[PDB]
Amino acid sequence: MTTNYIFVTGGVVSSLGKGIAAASLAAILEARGLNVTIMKLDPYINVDPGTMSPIQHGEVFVTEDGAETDLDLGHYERFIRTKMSRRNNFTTGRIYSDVLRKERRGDYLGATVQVIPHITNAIKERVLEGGEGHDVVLVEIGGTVGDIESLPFLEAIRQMAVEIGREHTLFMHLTLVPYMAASGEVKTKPTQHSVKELLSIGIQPDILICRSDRAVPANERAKIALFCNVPEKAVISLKDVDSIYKIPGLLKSQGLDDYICKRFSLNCPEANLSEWEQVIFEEANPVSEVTIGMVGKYIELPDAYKSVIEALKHGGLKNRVSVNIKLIDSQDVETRGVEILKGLDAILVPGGFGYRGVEGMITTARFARENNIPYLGICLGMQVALIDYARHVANMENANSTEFVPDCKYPVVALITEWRDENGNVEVTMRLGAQQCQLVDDSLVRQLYNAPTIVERHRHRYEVNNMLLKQIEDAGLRVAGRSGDDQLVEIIEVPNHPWFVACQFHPEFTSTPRDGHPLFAGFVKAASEFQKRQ
Amino acid sequence: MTTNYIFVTGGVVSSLGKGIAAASLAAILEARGLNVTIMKLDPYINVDPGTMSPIQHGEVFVTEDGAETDLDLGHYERFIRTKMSRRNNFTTGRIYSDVLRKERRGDYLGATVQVIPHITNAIKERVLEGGEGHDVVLVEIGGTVGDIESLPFLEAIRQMAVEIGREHTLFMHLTLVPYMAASGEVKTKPTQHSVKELLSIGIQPDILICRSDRAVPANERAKIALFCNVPEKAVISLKDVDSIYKIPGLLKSQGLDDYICKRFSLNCPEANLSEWEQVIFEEANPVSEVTIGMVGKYIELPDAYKSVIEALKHGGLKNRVSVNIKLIDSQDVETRGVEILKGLDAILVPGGFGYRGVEGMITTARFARENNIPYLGICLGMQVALIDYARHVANMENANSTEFVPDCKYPVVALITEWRDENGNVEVTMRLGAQQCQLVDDSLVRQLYNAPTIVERHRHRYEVNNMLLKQIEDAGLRVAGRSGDDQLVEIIEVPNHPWFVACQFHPEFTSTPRDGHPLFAGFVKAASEFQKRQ
Amino acid sequence: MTTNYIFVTGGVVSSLGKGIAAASLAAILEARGLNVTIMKLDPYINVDPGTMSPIQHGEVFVTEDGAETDLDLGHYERFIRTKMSRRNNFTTGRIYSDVLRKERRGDYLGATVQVIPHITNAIKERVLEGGEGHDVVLVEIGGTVGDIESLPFLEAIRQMAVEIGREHTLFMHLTLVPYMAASGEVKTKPTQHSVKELLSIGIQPDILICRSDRAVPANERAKIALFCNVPEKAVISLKDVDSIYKIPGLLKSQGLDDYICKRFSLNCPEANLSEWEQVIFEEANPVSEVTIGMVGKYIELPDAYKSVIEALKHGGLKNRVSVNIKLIDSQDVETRGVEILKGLDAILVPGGFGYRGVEGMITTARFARENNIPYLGICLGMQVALIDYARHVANMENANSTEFVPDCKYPVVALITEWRDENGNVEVTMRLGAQQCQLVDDSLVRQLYNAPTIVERHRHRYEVNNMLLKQIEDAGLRVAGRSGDDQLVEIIEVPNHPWFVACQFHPEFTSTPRDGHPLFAGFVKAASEFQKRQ
Ligand SMILES: Nc1ccn([C@@H]2O[C@H](COP(=O)(O)OP(=O)(O)OP(=O)(O)O)[C@@H](O)[C@H]2O)c(=O)n1
Ligand SMILES: Nc1ccn([C@@H]2O[C@H](COP(=O)(O)OP(=O)(O)OP(=O)(O)O)[C@@H](O)[C@H]2O)c(=O)n1
Ligand SMILES: Nc1ccn([C@@H]2O[C@H](COP(=O)(O)OP(=O)(O)OP(=O)(O)O)[C@@H](O)[C@H]2O)c(=O)n1
Repeated sequence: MTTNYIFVTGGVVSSLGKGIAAASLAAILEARGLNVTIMKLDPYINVDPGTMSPIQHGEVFVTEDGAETDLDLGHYERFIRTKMSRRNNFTTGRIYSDVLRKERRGDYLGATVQVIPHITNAIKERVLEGGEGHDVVLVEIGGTVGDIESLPFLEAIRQMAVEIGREHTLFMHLTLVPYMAASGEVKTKPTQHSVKELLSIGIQPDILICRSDRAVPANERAKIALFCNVPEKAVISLKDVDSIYKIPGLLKSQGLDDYICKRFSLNCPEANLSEWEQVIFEEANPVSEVTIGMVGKYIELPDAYKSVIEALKHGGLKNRVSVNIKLIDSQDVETRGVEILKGLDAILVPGGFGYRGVEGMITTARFARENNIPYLGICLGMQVALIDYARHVANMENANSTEFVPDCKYPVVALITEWRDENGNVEVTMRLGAQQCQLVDDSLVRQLYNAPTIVERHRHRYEVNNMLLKQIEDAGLRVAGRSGDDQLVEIIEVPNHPWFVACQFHPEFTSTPRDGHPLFAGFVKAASEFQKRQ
Repeated sequence: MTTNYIFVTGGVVSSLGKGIAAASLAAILEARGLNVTIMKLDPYINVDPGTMSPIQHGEVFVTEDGAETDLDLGHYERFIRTKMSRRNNFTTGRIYSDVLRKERRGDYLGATVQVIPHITNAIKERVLEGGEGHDVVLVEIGGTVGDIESLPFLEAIRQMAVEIGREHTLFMHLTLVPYMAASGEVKTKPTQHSVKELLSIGIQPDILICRSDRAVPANERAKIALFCNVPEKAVISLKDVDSIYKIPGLLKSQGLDDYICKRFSLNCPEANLSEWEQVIFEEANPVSEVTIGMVGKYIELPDAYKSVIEALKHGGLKNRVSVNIKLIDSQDVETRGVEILKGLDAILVPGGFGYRGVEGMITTARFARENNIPYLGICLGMQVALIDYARHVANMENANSTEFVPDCKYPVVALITEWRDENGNVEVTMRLGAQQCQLVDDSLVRQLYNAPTIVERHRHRYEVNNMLLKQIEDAGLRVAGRSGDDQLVEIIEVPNHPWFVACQFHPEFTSTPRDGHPLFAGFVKAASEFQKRQ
Repeated sequence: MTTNYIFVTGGVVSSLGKGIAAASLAAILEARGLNVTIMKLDPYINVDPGTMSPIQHGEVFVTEDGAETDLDLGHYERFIRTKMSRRNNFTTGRIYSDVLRKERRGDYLGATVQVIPHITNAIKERVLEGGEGHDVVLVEIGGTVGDIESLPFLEAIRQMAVEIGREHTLFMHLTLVPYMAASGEVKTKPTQHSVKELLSIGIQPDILICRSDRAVPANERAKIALFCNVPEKAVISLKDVDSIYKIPGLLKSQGLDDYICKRFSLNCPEANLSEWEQVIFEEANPVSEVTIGMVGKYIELPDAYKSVIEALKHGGLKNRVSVNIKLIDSQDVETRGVEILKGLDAILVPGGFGYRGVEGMITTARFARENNIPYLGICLGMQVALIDYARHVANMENANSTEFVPDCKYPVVALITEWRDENGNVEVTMRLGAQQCQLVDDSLVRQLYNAPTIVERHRHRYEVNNMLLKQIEDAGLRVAGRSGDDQLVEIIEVPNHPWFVACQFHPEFTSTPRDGHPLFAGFVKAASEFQKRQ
């Protein structure tokens, strides 16, 4: 039980799919009974993605331990069963923060603190932390080799390879092998120049993963094998694919996992990818099609809703339904009205912060509730569902969240400390990561989850106001799930409706292609049943 | 006045179209009344392409002065009217041969001969020799920047830029800006890394020519401008095109020629590209279509017949005929028979050396003659036409070339020194470049060329045997052209045929898209007339 | 068994003593009973040093086979007993000449000839030719790593290391570790940057030879070991020394030969360096001192007479005489007179071509003969001795060489084809390498060499004119040695003189510190005897 490390780097361009490649390889190794994990080294200065805007860098992924991480850890958890934590993602900012803190504590004993060895040492320590207790650790190095931003990471993993040795370390380098119409051939020259940059900083690649818009032929792979001084079997073709679920099979068919198990002297049975083959089959053979509207305030970058989009796809797989995801700007509902929500088989309102576009989401929730269109609200999607029902059924004029209208008469959503009734009377911070939720008997979610308790992940400040809840309950709304000593509302259901569910937690973070998710499976099923009625 | 130099380099990949880009820019500058020339610096060790196989290198192009050169000089002569010579193309091989000859002789006076300064000095001397006496000299550096083979060339042109100054030198660097489906954007990172390699060898690019399979948008051009420290108008998009004739217009529309004229302080009128607009109009508006079979022994690389393929296209422009060029392996005629010559409106047998596939070409010549299918034979194409007629009409059994069957009874083709009749009685080396040919009255070619004398370019050793010619003439074959004191046969015609012409010279080398060529215009017209008769 | 290769490279500066280091290591390995050889790869374009001036390049060394080579092959033959040939030295010029000859001929079968693989293949072929049939082959790469001139050599030896493997190849890299008064320490940063340049071209050094003006301490060697990823015992201190004969001992004391034998799995006994210890003892314990004047025309670079200077030192070892070598410009004898030849215990006139300074050498030869000062003339030194005697004893007015005065009345020195007497009557090119010489009975050289025949090496065109010889013999000059069928004069002696010898051959090329040389031993002894008589 010596821990093995696969260092995953990228050359020529950034957008090679280093994360998907790492996750896909990890999936093959896990299917051989190996204990595998993945970690992402990000050369950005942000202490963590917590601050990074959804519009700029896509969704903030939440691990069970409540870490705010890169969306790549979503890819990792959708490919392997090993649970991600704070240890599986860190930035240059984190490393510099670590070292600056160690200096304050006096750990360096008045020594001059240097990129080598002190920054490189801090990097190695965090890689070992995240890696130890596993058979194989895949370490994705963000950036493009030759850029200055990743030089400390590359020096750190170079040192690790010398210490640990070539028996228990491999360098897997992704490269672009682009097609030129002029020559009717894919070109290895960019790979030649990228590998030279790698050699210049003291790294010899063991494995070349050749990215192209088509198969990289044996002739070109043999050319790369010779100039890199690696076996031809260590040069892998990874063409553009219509589904990332195919990549594990494509890598296995070229025997990449065999090469890795040989290099690390790992005796394990053949990879059983039957579950991945099933996912590919399901995706390729939908029985019917549905159009589901995702009404949010960050649609300008789809990666803002990465896990929600994948969760809707996984809902399709389990129902053998093709899901047409129509990304709708909630602000367009405010200006152009409810006419742009026509021709939808179901409506999803995802998570978000700030008031911009929220009134459009409240209108969207009302439209879905009144017209019996299947509805799933996530976090902000539950708030607007509660606000809708408060205003338009419970007759709480201008009911809102204190996040949006602090001095509103009916703050149906607010921080626990702000909880007040309509008369301003009172009783007597961000919730992050996994928490147990108690499901109410005879609720739809109790039926779908088939358990009295569930574990789902939070990323929110503002709660359902329990002081104004009973008046909304009396108006017909049903509490389907609660959590903690304060009995905070986790799930609500509108019962006089074919399928209307809204939750505080982020169910998209526990959805996988192989296992699906009870809420998303139920939601897409309801969408198909609605579509058949129309 | 002062001679200006544009050094044309390429990064990321070899196959950027550096020659086409240089030729297209030269076309714009010529259309502004400037005296422009182009030269090609090839990093190969071959003293010249004379030895290099067509299937390895593409066609050997022949200049008027009889130099054997890169096919790029064909691009140059098809875009500008400045005539190419030996001075417009040289290899590393030529430079080392020059320096070794100077050294072993004693020109260096017992000095140590070094890459710097002696190899770089030899390079600069040949660039000056080709350039001086022109307003603008475009110098294409073969290879990809970063490779070791072009480092001496790049050091040479770096020194020239220092000596001459930034007032009369520009660095124009072609780069690949490839599209990634993953990012949905073209990627500048390869340009970033390529420019870094240029800077490391002391070259700052003035102009970036951005190659891609689509337009490089203003936002990406703005990024390249900033990281290269060049004006935005010095960053040019050159997307993949269906027609190279459009490239002059594409570059002019982005003001590339304006920027160059400003940098070199050239006061000249706006480029009138009406001649190129006309070529584009002709090409886009064909009246009819033909299929012309090109039957040869080098079809595995189409660039083996680069100038012939372009000459057929030019023949189409002048007739408003779309030419579908079907490359047919002459060895397939030997094995599968004349079956594979079905559905052709005309047949062209191009040049070649060695006996492999020649019997297939003789069979092809016979097929075209007997079935009244328009035929054009070039060099070897004339040999197989003469052999066909000698064997199958003049009843000269197994008539051949001494190149193929040295001891044959009827050497109808042979070296002048080998000339013998069928009884072995006799009379009492490579022809290269332009030579006057005298056309015979009442010949098809005398009408087509509409002149008593023409100038065409040779690349051949083996002549028509004048000792056996009179017997072939008596059998009905006509001599249509002669040259020199030995009265060597240059053109033959089969009169009892709609269009049957074969020439010793290479007419494809004097064909241009603007001027066309009388022989190819006549050939494609005959192909159109045959197609209509069917 | 399997041939082992040690690739010897240099970084930071050129003048590291790569040749001396290679030769000194080879000496240790030979003293362990191994069959060892050395070869020099020069990045100069000169086909060979035959053209290169002595004042530019240093002496042209001549091997037994008559190859004109780098003076480093003199270092090699003075450290190991393995005889050098044409195979032990080649230039970039030779490689390009080889490849151009192969190309223009037709060995590459119409292929494109490229730096990689064709130039690198030609390099590897010549390394194999020189190396195969030896236990250990030391391959010295001329130039400084990072320079463009040696990139093909470094790529060639990189490929060899991959092909042969790390079991039978080592990279030994010389580096400068310079002392800074400011820091009071030697600096490893230049070694760091040099090794980075090696890594960028795909070479990992196995051994670091650290050059400095003092010992590189264990702490600095430990730093170099870590950043190069080599054992501490693979990092060697080679400080500046007063005697190159000490370097074998210095390297052995640090176990360099032990590390090499271990890496190559050579089981051989410990190096016995007693022969080198004896040379060091002799050198350190002289009994008397002499001043020997070397009067020539290339003294502006002492390396012009490298082997002659070493041969005089070896003459000192055998006699326990400390030799003070005073380099005197022969042109200063022409201007200032024989004043500048005062206080000399002996006079040596070495080889040379052209008339500049020759009259000064004739005056020098006369001075030594008339004043009974021991004289040794080598090649030109023999010519000026013959001319001196012809003019001033045999009364042949203005006697000269045809090289200097072609139409002179008494051409006592001339080409065999030019041989004429004073009346213009006649009888009815460069001699290179080892030739047998027959020594005459009762001659000084017959006693010194203690054999009737000797083998010495030539580099000359102009011979003693046998037509005018008998008259010079009658005047008292003695012929002491002859060669060949033409009975060419090899050695002359002035008998009425304590020690006056002059030879056509270059005896300095067969002198070694261990074996000495009979002629130089006799010369230095005569110098000592003259000094005592004063
Ligand atoms: N470090 C290197 C490696 C290769 N070459 C040169 O690269 C040329 C071949 O380049 P190219 O024609 O672009 O082909 P490939 O290297 O095969 O590249 P690609 O796969 O992109 O076609 C050869 O002449 C060789 O001398 C070089 O100069 N320096
Ligand atoms: N010499 C350089 C230049 C840039 N960067 C880094 O490159 C990153 C951006 O790279 P990428 O995301 O690939 O985008 P672009 O550079 O815009 O490249 P492309 O046009 O290919 O997307 C930045 O974080 C910057 O710190 C670097 O490390 N070293
Ligand atoms: N980028 C360069 C620059 C120079 N050279 C080579 O460097 C050699 C000269 O190096 P060297 O003898 O060390 O002399 P200098 O360069 O003058 O260095 P120094 O001042 O240290 O003596 C020349 O043959 C030249 O071809 C090279 O290969 N690449």
